Amino acid sequence: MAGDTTITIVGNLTADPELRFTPSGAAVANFTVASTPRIYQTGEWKDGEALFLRCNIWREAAENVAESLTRGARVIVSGRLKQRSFETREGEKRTVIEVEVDEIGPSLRYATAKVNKA
Amino acid sequence: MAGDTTITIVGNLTADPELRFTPSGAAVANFTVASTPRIYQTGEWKDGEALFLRCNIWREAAENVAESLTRGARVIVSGRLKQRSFETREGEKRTVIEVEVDEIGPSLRYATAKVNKA
Amino acid sequence: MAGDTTITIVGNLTADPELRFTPSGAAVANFTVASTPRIRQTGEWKDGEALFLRCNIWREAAENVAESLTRGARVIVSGRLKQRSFETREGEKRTVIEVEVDEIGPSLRYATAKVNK
Amino acid sequence: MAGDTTITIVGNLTADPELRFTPSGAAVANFTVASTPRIRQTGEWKDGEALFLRCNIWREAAENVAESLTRGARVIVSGRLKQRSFETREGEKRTVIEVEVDEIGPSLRYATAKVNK
Repeated sequence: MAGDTTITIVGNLTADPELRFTPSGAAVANFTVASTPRIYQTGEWKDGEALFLRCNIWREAAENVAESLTRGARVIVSGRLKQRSFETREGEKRTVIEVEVDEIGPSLRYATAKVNKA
Repeated sequence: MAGDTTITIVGNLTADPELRFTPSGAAVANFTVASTPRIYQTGEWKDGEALFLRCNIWREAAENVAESLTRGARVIVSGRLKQRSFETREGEKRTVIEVEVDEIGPSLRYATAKVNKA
Repeated sequence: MAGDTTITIVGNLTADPELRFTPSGAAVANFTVASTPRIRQTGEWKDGEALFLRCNIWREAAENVAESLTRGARVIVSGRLKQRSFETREGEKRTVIEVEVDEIGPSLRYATAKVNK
Repeated sequence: MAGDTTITIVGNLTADPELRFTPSGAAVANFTVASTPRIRQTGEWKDGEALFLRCNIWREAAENVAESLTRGARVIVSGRLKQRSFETREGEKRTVIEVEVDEIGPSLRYATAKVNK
């Protein structure tokens, strides 16, 4: 089976993708996708509950992300959910759900892109 | 558009679905779905990083859940992700991602069910 | 990073599942799910165009399915999409898109069910 | 709770997008995405059966798409599935499953792109 739990999110980047490198020399980009849904007999529609999702994406992919996308860029993200743990100074278990990004791209819904393949 | 961020999860219930009722008299069931993925040239496959996901489901749906599913039942869940906030005694912002369940069912992958419609 | 195109579908079975057996022993169920969305000032939300999808499930699940489910039953399905290239009486090719079902269950949205392992 | 059956698809465009215009003013792009999975002791993982899906996108996105993308380009797509009932030269009906695209972008898995709003 390999029931990796998959998700697709659409939204905007809270800020420029943070790019870092591990002990092992490997690349990583961190960024948070903020999704805003919408809901309808209210006259017009309305906005909705904003959802911030932290995103991790590794290696060559990550450099591409870093040098293509800015604060506020609207993107579309396919990936897997991961549960990270860590502790407070006082030893409290904290957990966050994060996204392991498999594919990501800018969204031509409201814009145009120039594709540089390889 | 109405970009509500959707997800499908498969896994087991950590324990019997907790059923409660609001001020307003409304029903709610709480339960946590634990997903276990798998990953392959290791000889055989292997298990993987377990993912606990807390789940909320409201109203008539909720009673149905409550009186159909037990600790450990393997289920399949379609729904939307929500970001809840709350604070520690000391005023720390804590956030959890939870699931608003739209459809759920037992999984005939390993079992049989008796359907009682209405 | 593999890439079978996954899908989740919710709807009603059109008919009692069709459970066959290969000479080579193994079990096979087939069926079809009608996803009827309830997605213009007239009320709140009224049916609109159903979608029908041939599903293929195999092995022990298939038995379990056939045994449990029933024309009309409401189900949730997680599968992958597959093209299978058909061949008509007249000829041509006539390719069609179908669903390798990974998991399936009856929806407790409008129903109870008792379970059996 | 609506219920258009949503899908996400990743693959390569088979051809330069086809951008038309309705007499009634409006824009329409059409194209087709080849989802090629890379999902038996021989290595690690080798191509295997592609899946091809006719996509329909509309309005301003369509312009934006046509303008930005290119035969061969790798894309991510979020859409809903629709049956549209066809009609062949010989007759019959010949129904086919397609994709109302909601969002689409080029994948930065193997590429850079500069963006323009």
